[PDB]
Amino acid sequence: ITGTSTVGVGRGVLGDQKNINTTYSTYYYLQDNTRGDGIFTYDAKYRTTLPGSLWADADNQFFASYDAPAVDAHYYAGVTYDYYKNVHNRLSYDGNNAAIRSSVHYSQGYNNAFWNGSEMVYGDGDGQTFIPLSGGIDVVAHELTHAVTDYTAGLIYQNESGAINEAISDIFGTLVEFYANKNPDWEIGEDVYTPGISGDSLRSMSDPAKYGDPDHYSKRYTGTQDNGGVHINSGIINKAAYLISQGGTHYGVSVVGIGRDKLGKIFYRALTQYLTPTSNFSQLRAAAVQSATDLYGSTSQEVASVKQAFDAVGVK
Ligand SMILES: [Ca+2]
Ligand SMILES: [Ca+2]
Ligand SMILES: [Ca+2]
Ligand SMILES: [Ca+2]
Ligand SMILES: [Zn+2]
Repeated sequence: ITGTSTVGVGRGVLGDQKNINTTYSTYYYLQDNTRGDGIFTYDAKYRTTLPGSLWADADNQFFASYDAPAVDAHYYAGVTYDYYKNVHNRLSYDGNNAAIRSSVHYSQGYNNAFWNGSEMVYGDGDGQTFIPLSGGIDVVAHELTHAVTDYTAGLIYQNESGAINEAISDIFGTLVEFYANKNPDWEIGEDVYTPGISGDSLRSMSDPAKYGDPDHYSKRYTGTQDNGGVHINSGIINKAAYLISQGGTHYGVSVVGIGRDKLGKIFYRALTQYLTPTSNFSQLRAAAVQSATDLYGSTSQEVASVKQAFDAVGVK
């Protein structure tokens, strides 16, 4: 909508107060003019027709419990935008400042969040398995990272390329959580998962096996469920990325950790320069090795650590 850029205030899903960039034209809309060609948040009104209505508010105050999911979707989209721009020199998901659109209040009791090819969509959860999913910065950044992948490598969402596509989103979702630096960790979705249970999440990158996911190639899922195990076999790549960053000895193989910033550089470069729609795990290892070589040199610690990390998870 055409109008002036304004600044509202509200509470997110977890009760935290924050400012949001809005736009004024009769009503105050969830439209942030300060990033690229805009970030726009819509209300799906418990339906599944998308996008819904651009979020409109009478007073620029967003403290109602109904407001909370939209506050977070909008705000964490902005944080994710800032991460790609400031860290990777990437302007929005297409690299050309595409508008970022999100809808909240999708369906009723919907325990999930996803990128539908054009926009973000967040359920409210059923209050037991999930609370509104946009309250998780790693969830927001995970799903926005699928948009980045769709415009770059184009990793097909099935089997190994699919598990890489998933891992890439867990990796950058986690790096975005560390960037924002509020209770960061190497698990996925903990802030919105199971309000009654402390310390759990959907997935762990540091120990995929915690939730039954493989942490080694010899444990790969080879069946047909979950598009050939895209959320299952990602554990193997997640563990490798965790090792590259933090270090550790995994099945007898020692890895020297090089830290989060370098992990982010190597994997962004693999994503955007080397990976293709059909890349398998072994091809990911070669892309990551070539990326680390471009960035730090062929004899570097960084290259040696990438090789050790993939050795540790059985990927040659
Ligand atoms: Ca209001
Ligand atoms: Ca966290
Ligand atoms: Ca997390
Ligand atoms: Ca929980
Ligand atoms: Zn995903």
